[PDB]
Amino acid sequence: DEDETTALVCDNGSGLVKAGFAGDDAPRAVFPSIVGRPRHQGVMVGMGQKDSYVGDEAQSKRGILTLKYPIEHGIITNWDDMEKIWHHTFYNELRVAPEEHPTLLTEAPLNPKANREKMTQIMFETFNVPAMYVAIQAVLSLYASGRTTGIVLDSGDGVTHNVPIYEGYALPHAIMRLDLAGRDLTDYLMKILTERGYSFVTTAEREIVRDIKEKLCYVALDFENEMATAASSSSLEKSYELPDGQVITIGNERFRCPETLFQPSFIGMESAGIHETTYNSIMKCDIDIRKDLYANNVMSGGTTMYPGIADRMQKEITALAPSTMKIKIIAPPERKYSVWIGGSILASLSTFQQMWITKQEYDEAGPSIVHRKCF
Amino acid sequence: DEDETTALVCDNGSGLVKAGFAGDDAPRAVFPSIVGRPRHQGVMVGMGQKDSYVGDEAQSKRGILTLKYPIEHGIITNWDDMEKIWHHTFYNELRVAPEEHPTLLTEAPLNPKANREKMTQIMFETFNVPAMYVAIQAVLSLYASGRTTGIVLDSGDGVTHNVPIYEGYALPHAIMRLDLAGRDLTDYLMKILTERGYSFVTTAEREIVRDIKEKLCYVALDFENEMATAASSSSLEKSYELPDGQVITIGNERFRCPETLFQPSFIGMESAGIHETTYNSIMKCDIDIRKDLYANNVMSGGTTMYPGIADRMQKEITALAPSTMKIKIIAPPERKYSVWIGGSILASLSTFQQMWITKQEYDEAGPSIVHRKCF
Amino acid sequence: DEDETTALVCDNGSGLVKAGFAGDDAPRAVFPSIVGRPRHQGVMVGMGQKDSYVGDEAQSKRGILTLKYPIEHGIITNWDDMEKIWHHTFYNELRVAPEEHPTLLTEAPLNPKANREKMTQIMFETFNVPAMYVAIQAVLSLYASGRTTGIVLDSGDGVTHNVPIYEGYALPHAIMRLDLAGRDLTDYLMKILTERGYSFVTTAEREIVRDIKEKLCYVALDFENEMATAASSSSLEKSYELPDGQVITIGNERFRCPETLFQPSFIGMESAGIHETTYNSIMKCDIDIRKDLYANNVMSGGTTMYPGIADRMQKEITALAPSTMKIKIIAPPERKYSVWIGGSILASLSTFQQMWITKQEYDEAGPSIVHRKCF
Amino acid sequence: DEDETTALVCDNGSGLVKAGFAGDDAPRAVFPSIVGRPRHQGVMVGMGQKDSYVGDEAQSKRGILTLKYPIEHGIITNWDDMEKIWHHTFYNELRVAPEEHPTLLTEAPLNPKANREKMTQIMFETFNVPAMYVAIQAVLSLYASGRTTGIVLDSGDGVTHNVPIYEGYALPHAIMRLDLAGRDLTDYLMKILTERGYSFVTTAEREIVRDIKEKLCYVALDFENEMATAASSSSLEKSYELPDGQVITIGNERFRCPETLFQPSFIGMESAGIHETTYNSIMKCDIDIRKDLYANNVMSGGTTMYPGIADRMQKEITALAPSTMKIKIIAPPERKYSVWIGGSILASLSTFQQMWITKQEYDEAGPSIVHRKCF
Amino acid sequence: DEDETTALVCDNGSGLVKAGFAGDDAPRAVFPSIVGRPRHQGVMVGMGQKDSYVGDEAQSKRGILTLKYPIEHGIITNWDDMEKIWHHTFYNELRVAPEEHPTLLTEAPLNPKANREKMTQIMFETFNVPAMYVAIQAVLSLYASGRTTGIVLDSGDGVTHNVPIYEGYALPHAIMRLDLAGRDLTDYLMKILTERGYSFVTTAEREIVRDIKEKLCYVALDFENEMATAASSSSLEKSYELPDGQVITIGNERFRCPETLFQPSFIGMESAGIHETTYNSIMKCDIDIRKDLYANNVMSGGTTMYPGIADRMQKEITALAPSTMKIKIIAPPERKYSVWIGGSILASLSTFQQMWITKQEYDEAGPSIVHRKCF
Ligand SMILES: Nc1ncnc2c1ncn2[C@@H]1O[C@H](COP(=O)(O)OP(=O)(O)O)[C@@H](O)[C@H]1O
Ligand SMILES: Nc1ncnc2c1ncn2[C@@H]1O[C@H](COP(=O)(O)OP(=O)(O)O)[C@@H](O)[C@H]1O
Ligand SMILES: Nc1ncnc2c1ncn2[C@@H]1O[C@H](COP(=O)(O)OP(=O)(O)O)[C@@H](O)[C@H]1O
Ligand SMILES: Nc1ncnc2c1ncn2[C@@H]1O[C@H](COP(=O)(O)OP(=O)(O)O)[C@@H](O)[C@H]1O
Ligand SMILES: Nc1ncnc2c1ncn2[C@@H]1O[C@H](COP(=O)(O)OP(=O)(O)O)[C@@H](O)[C@H]1O
Ligand SMILES: [Mg+2]
Ligand SMILES: [Mg+2]
Ligand SMILES: [Mg+2]
Ligand SMILES: [Mg+2]
Ligand SMILES: [Mg+2]
Repeated sequence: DEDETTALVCDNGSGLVKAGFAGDDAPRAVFPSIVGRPRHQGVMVGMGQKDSYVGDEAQSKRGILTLKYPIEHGIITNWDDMEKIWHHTFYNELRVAPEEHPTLLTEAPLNPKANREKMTQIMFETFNVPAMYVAIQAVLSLYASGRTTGIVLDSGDGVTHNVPIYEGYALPHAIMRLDLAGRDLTDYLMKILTERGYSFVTTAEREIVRDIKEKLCYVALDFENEMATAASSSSLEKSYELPDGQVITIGNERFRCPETLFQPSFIGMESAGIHETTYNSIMKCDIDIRKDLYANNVMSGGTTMYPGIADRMQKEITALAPSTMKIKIIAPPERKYSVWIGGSILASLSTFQQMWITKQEYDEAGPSIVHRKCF
Repeated sequence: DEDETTALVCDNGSGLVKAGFAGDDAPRAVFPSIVGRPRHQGVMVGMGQKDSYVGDEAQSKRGILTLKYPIEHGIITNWDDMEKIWHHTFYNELRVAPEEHPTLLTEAPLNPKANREKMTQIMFETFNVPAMYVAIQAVLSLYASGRTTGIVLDSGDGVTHNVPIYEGYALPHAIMRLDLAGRDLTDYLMKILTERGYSFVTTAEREIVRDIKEKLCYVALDFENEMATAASSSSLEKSYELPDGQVITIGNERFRCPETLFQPSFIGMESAGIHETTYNSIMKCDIDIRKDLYANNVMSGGTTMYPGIADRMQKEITALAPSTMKIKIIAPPERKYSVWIGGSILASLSTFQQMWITKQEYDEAGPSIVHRKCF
Repeated sequence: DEDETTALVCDNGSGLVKAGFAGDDAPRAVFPSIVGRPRHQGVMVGMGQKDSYVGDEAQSKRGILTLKYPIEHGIITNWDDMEKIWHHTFYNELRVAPEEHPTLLTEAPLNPKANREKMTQIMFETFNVPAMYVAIQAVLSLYASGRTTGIVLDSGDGVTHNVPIYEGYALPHAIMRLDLAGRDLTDYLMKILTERGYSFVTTAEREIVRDIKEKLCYVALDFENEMATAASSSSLEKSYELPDGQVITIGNERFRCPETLFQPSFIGMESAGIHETTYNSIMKCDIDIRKDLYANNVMSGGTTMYPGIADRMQKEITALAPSTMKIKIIAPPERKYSVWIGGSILASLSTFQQMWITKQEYDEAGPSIVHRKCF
Repeated sequence: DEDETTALVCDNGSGLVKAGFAGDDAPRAVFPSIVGRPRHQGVMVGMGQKDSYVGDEAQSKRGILTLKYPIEHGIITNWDDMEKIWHHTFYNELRVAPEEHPTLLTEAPLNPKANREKMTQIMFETFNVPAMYVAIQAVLSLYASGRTTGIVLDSGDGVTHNVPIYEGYALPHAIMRLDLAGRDLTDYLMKILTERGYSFVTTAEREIVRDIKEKLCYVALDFENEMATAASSSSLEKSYELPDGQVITIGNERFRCPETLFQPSFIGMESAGIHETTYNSIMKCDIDIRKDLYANNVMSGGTTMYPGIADRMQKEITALAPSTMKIKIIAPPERKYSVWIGGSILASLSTFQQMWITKQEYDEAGPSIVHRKCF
Repeated sequence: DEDETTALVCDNGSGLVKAGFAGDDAPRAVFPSIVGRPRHQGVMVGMGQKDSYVGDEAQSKRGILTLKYPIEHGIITNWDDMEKIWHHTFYNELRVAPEEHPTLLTEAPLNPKANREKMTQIMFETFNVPAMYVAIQAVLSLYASGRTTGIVLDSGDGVTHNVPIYEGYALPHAIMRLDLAGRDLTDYLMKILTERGYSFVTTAEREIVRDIKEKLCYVALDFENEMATAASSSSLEKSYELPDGQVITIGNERFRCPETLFQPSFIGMESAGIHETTYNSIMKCDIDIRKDLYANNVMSGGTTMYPGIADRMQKEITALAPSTMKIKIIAPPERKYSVWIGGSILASLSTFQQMWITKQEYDEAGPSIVHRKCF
């Protein structure tokens, strides 16, 4: 802390929560965010008569308690129950009071106005923040790696982004709030397993099936060929183990799951497509300036990690876009941390002290002000 | 038969088997499907030294022989032993060879892939089907009553469906394979009887307790009030008789049994709820097109018959769904026969001859093909 | 005999012996089985210096020689001395060698294992049986009258049975080896006579008092009333004559003697009761299947003949068992012959030739084998 | 007693009664529970003209008086006559009035509702309990040994349990009220002795044959091999002595008796099987959480003591359950006392004072309330 | 007498009569019971012209008057003539009127019903008994010596008993009315004397020969050896004197006479045997309870006194009965008085006043009532 407090940073992405102090490599503490209640009554009293919350222990005990995601698609529907997640985050992982160290809140772009004003009140009023700013998901990634120019994609468990940013300026013509996420992607996985005869349907049950994809999955550069080849032989079949109960085998569904990200045709919505999506945003920008963006494409966030993301993405973007154009995915191994890390850099980079807002100003001004001055 | 054979239809639901010829009102022969063996040895020889199978006679003699359901949750685990059920159905009830008259097989949606390919081989190879198609449970109901547009629910002894179908098209976003059934519902009944001091636990024993619910049961429009009122007085108590052994009385447990269908909270799983379930499927459809579905809701199948199913279902759907919306259950007195009857209409409706598959094509193509072209 | 020998059948019940050839109405020769020695020495030599055995002549000469029952409660304690009974039976009544014509042995169920294995050796080794099978008392009755389904009671001079048999199968949950018999019943008679001032105590003496009951006795539908009414007047008193010595009169003890069969309370053991006993066996059967047994109750054997057995048995079974249930005693006038006759039917009913066992197989296998394959 | 009374605990299992004060090692007084009347009249008057009850002295004098078990399968059919057992227990063994020291009642789970409400009235009204709670058999075991997590089996003389409990919570999906017990197991023993030629049939007679098994019996890890080996030689035969009358020898039936517990196939019911039974309960639990239960299996109660219970149980559970899974029986030498001891811990563990119920509350509320708040 | 009369007790065994007042050591007056008439006419008149009766004087004058035993085997055949015996007993030995002091009648168990009802009338009507009870021979012995538990044998001049009694209760399964007595035993003596050339045959003649056995006799532990040894030498021969007429010598027949009691093989009836008899009664009792009876065997009555009764009885009971069992004869030197003395104790032991019956009750009720309430 010293004479002047460090900059506390909190990710609050959608399902995964990242927290910590001023610009520091890797977040101080990471844990999934859930806060449900136990399914039914237990005979014992006073030994286990206490609620399981905020992942971690609650996360470990999946079977007894149903887990609920407080926020969907980067939108907080739960609100009040969610606040405890921050409550747990501040005391424990950080073990610091909200009023002392300034914290950077992170909010997904193009979401209801209410979420940002109300979020401020919860943190600002209940926690009397010493200094705070509602951050934008896509911008922070740029601060980290990828220099200061390019297009960033941060598909997550609830929300995905594709915002074009040139130099110190970013054009708002094609932000692209696609209704896709690793979470719902997981659901598709649950439905397809029926193919293998496995059935999963519950909050904890979903948790177990979730990650299976992380461990097992291929983007497949030529997709079409993959189904015809994988179906032909075991090759990519391999195996995985399901906790105690059984041993599951991820047939050729192992590579088809990732495609919905690329073309929701399988899921059922033709609204967007990753190779088709990244392209539209870049087109709705100055025709003269796109070269800097084509070669500055950087993928950071969830699903980005997915095995071979850059590979399929790379070939497709080239197909639709004109030749003689240099296109790169600049996908870093440290990706997925852009939101917290990049944000941390901005927070404790001094000379940027004025942008942060605190007590007094907000009290004299309407909740609209906190939302104002943000972009 | 004539110059060209009629269309033989076979339900093969899960526990109840329906069979017959081309689109004919009501199925030709109905009987429960079981095929277990006698519990122990009998001294007599040659007079009773023959196995009791395929319900009917086997069904009548419940005490001496344990009955097993060859398929659970619309999933065939037994496979080979089950085939005799069809064997008995073909010779006796229909008394027609499998090679001559074309038959429509019925299969529950979102089940293991293996069931459909393997089922084909058994019927296709062992019976050399002249023509056949693996049907879908939910679709056939629409063909019968309810016009050509709406949402159908066919809760059965093993599997339940809630698939939204608009016009000649159906959206696959929320089929809903709930893990509920009249059968397991029966088990709950067996456990609650302990309340009255009655104990039942065996295949035949379950059979007797099974149907008791059919004879005695109320959905209860306001449930909460029912326990408080029914417990207060005898009113709904009435009575029932148990074969020779005693006379049982279905206390206030008479109306509580049906609720688990509505809210498995009592059974112990919070995954689904009828009023909550039907709603989710409709929501996961085009926001603009839902009105046709709200007013075209039709319930056909087991448990649907349950006294007052439409009543409780009706009021609850209206509560969660927005006002000014017209919702109906279009529950027909002939329901439960949609699978066979509706199917029969499709089978012998001509101009649909090409969809049916037969010998030669399958032999030249992999078992995958029979599974293919189906949806 | 012809090219292939007929089926010789031997009852060997407990005190009464029945023998004969293949399924023939009524047994070839009947006589009580005893084989004791003369009480003391006679002066004459060579004219009467020969032992009196195997009833008949020995039976006629009761005073000079004490008679012993080789088997008690269907259990052979004497063993070796008993074999002569068969010896006499084979040569004389049947006048056929044991090695030629195949014979069916009869054994009481739930008795020591030794009796059946040892019995085989005596007949199998000493007599080299051409073919034989150790039969079960209760089963044979079913073959005769009573169809193929029901419960049979064969109370005898040593052993009684109550085995429930459904169709070609019989459940072993409640065979019921009650420790009751007409013989010991006789003893009760001897003790009660003291009431009338008559004293009997010896093997021959017991023989005379035995049968008296057969000639004089009433089951009494309302028992309680009988003692109060019979004591009031002579009515049922009537009379009987005792060979030469005196003329006895069977007071009201005439109807009380049969009750001990129904309730050994008088004899002194509360273990079983006929009305209470038949009921327990049926209850320990499938709850669903009991109706066939209630209406198929058939009494065959000793004491069954007793005057009015069906009458008292009839009303009582109805009292404890639930109403609306049809119960019958199906007591045939030819009863008591079920063991031999029914058995004879099974023996010479062909197509049942494989079950019979003979020389060679037993020699190569242990005595346990003869016991095995039996049930 | 002091200023505040200690916690009196009463087992009331089914045949064996345990009683005592607040959480104390081993129960204060143990004795079997029976309360029958003498078989017949004795000439002497005023010296022995007094009834023999509540085991102990009554138990010692088995021949003269028939003993009846007031409760079967954890179900009280006798009710009123049974109350004296508690009457004897309170005065004598404890020698304390029911109104002063609070007592914990023990009731078998999944039994008629009436037993728990009526039991309360008898103790609550007739004894005006200062404080009481109707306990659950399975839960208490957990409190003692086995930590706070696992699956417990407490097979007894009338009722058996297999309830899965995780942490301070227990799932009710598979409690498993198997219709098995040490008592009925004894009956099987009585029927098989006929093999050795020994006959037993009466309340006292049963008592003598009962315990014989305790003294002589083997679970047999490979069963099949045991019959083939034991029959081959005397080895396991050994010997036992029957009071005065004779000396019995427990042939190879010594190890077969325990199997019916494992597979009632011998008894005649295929409803359950120990290795098959423990498995089903664990399966009907969260798929993710079962590891804690597999390694936390603890057997406490009757028949559990049976020689080698853990051995056979151990290998079989491992066979059907998937590999790589750690399974233990955590069978303690002090087992069988879990019901009383574990219960005593809960009773006198303070901070659990509110759960106990007393006078006033029950009087103002219906008997349903005492049943309510229990689980 | 005082304000309330003492309890008069009358043995009336069979040949010997015992009489007296309330529980007093040793009977007040003892004398054999006979009442015959003089053989022929005497010339003298008025000096000896009076009948000789009721033993004593009549007994002294054996030659002139033939003596008749009014009762045989504990059965009164004479009836009317016998009453004078009581007539003489009441006036003379007791010198008290029958109406004043209450008296206890003694009756042998398992005798004709008539003897007990008719006996009541004679005493009750002719004597108007102030209070009376028909006692049982065997029970009274227990009251005296031998505690309250055991088996008693009271072989007498006409009747013998072997009734097992446990605690205040006695089981009726094997009372054992053996047809043996010291009297008939005497006859055997008369016949064997022919061996020595002595002839005796008349009522008085029998009296003289009777007692000779009392004075001279050995039970002989090894019997067989005794004939072989005694015949070898004079040893046991010794001598006796016959009144005036001659001096007889009891050769080796001295020890053989007692054996018939043990085995009537010599007399001619194989019905019973002392060592074999005591054993059967104990066996026909609860198998579990026999130990108390084996060690509580007590012999009281006639022939019991016989020299060495306990010796032979002791070794033999041990031979047939299983080892490790403690058996005793608890034969008291005061035995033979159990019937009167033991009875007297019961009579004047107060609190047992209700059992006694008197005038009024019997008059209003049938003679059957006096017989009723007795056991
Ligand atoms: N290495 C990985 N492989 C596959 N999927 C991943 C991987 N890492 C994260 N994910 C998925 O990314 C989603 C969350 O992404 P992310 O954007 O990083 O979190 P947040 O939005 O909370 O900041 C989840 O559905 C998760 O399963
Ligand atoms: N009229 C009825 N009332 C209550 N339950 C019924 C009724 N008819 C059928 N059921 C229940 O419905 C289930 C089988 O339903 P169904 O779907 O019609 O058969 P299937 O799946 O074999 O085609 C059973 O559990 C049965 O008990
Ligand atoms: N007609 C009858 N009336 C009374 N008792 C009879 C009659 N017939 C046979 N009994 C009795 O039945 C007993 C023998 O019965 P049974 O079973 O027929 O013979 P077994 O066991 O030798 O085959 C005897 O005690 C006999 O006295
Ligand atoms: N050590 C033992 N060996 C074999 N059986 C035993 C042993 N201990 C108890 N049993 C049996 O367990 C049964 C009673 O068990 P338990 O559950 O402990 O009593 P309760 O149900 O009354 O609490 C009886 O059938 C008894 O014979
Ligand atoms: N001391 C004795 N020695 C041998 N025999 C005796 C003795 N005392 C009595 N007896 C015989 O016992 C018989 C009468 O026995 P008891 O039972 O005592 O008399 P009661 O039946 O009249 O009561 C007579 O035959 C008598 O001779
Ligand atoms: Mg993110
Ligand atoms: Mg169906
Ligand atoms: Mg018979
Ligand atoms: Mg217990
Ligand atoms: Mg006497």
